[PDB]
Amino acid sequence: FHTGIEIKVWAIACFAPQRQCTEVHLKSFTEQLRKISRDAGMPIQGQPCFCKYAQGADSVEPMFRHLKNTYAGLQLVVVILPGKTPVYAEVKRVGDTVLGMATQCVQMKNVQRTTPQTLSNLCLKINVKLG
Amino acid sequence: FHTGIEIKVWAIACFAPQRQCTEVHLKSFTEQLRKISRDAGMPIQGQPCFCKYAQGADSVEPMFRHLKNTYAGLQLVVVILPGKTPVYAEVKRVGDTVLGMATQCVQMKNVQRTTPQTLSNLCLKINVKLGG
Amino acid sequence: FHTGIEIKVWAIACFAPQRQCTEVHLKSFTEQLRKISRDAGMPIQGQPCFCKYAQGADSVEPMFRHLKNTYAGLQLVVVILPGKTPVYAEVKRVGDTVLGMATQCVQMKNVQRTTPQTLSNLCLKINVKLG
Ligand SMILES: O=c1ccn([C@@H]2O[C@H](COP(=O)(O)O)[C@@H](O)[C@H]2O)c(=O)[nH]1
Ligand SMILES: O=c1ccn([C@@H]2O[C@H](COP(=O)(O)O)[C@@H](O)[C@H]2O)c(=O)[nH]1
Ligand SMILES: O=c1ccn([C@@H]2O[C@H](COP(=O)(O)O)[C@@H](O)[C@H]2O)c(=O)[nH]1
Repeated sequence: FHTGIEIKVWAIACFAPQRQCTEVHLKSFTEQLRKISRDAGMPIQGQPCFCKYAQGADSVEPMFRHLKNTYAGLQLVVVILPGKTPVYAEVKRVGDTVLGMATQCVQMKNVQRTTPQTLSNLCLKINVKLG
Repeated sequence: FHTGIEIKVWAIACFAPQRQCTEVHLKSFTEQLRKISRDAGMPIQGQPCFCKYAQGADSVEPMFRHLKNTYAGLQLVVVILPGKTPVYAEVKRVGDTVLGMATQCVQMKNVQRTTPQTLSNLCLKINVKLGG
Repeated sequence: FHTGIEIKVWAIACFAPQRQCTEVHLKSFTEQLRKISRDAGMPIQGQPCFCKYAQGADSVEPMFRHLKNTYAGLQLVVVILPGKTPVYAEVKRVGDTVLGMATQCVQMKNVQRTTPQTLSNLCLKINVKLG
């Protein structure tokens, strides 16, 4: 576990349908993630700079290019996925290989229904990536 | 207060549920405890040899017997408790009077959110128990 | 894979229609699951303490509160679903975020006709949840 991470600039890209994963689900998930990440000493600080819905792997690269060009110092994009989807492989291709932007994927189900254990799982994955 | 302590073999036993004291809490607490104990000349070294959840006073003795048999040279078990619990008296009965195993209890609120002052409080207790 | 799990108190809630997933299908599935779980060293011990049909997402919260209020030490509710259904999200809403009750869902088609591979699939998922 890496100490000293501070996530100041971060975004949400929700590829799950808004009807399943609504804005108030995203906001409640955000506040719970902020609380546990701060308590664990890897604070995800502030609201996300960007939080939008998209659909389809074909929307990943245009969205991620916009994010990279628009938010200097963006440190992480949290990517919400509707279960098993080609969006995952495209997010990793665009983020890790095309553009060089850290992404952390999370299942829609764990945003719809947050629990401490799944938030913890997510923080540990983010810690590996950013530490 | 004793200088020159080195805690090389140590375990974590968490008797609060994972939903209350999650894996990221345990790992962050471990790393913060390693850092301050090293700076204060009583380093708790490395990763714990064992870090598991259990529930209820009845689980204490089998777990501690397992620990004593499995990890030779075990110097300390850090025991995470939710607060007041019968598990505390049983930890001390088994560790202090049955198996001769050092234990240090800590409340989950100070694992969920560490601070320098509460980690210092805990290191002072550990130093009393193990110094010398 | 976790060793040392023993499932002593568990329930079945069947949201699939009885005319598709009958009592003999449920008993067969139960007994086959018990045998393979023992093979694998995660014995599901005893018959379920409760095995009933349920109709609709509206039945989830009343039934799960009834289970919590009636069976001390309940470890798992195995939930049989008729394919894709809103019942799934409600089961997880109640179990994971209201009452703190472990649930394992299974598709009705794999209760109507079990195979060792689908029983194994289910055992692995239970093992992760309870481990
Ligand atoms: O199709 C997929 C593939 C992975 N995932 C999730 O992505 C997560 C891994 O994301 P990561 O590689 O950014 O760490 C993991 O929790 C998977 O469950 C999906 O939701 N859908
Ligand atoms: O039932 C109890 C008793 C003590 N404790 C805590 O145990 C700590 C002392 O542990 P110790 O005896 O191992 O030094 C102290 O911080 C108490 O707050 C509990 O959490 N529960
Ligand atoms: O609407 C749904 C959603 C999931 N399921 C099944 O639920 C299972 C997942 O259950 P779990 O989340 O309890 O592990 C998986 O086998 C899915 O196919 C349904 O049968 N219907």
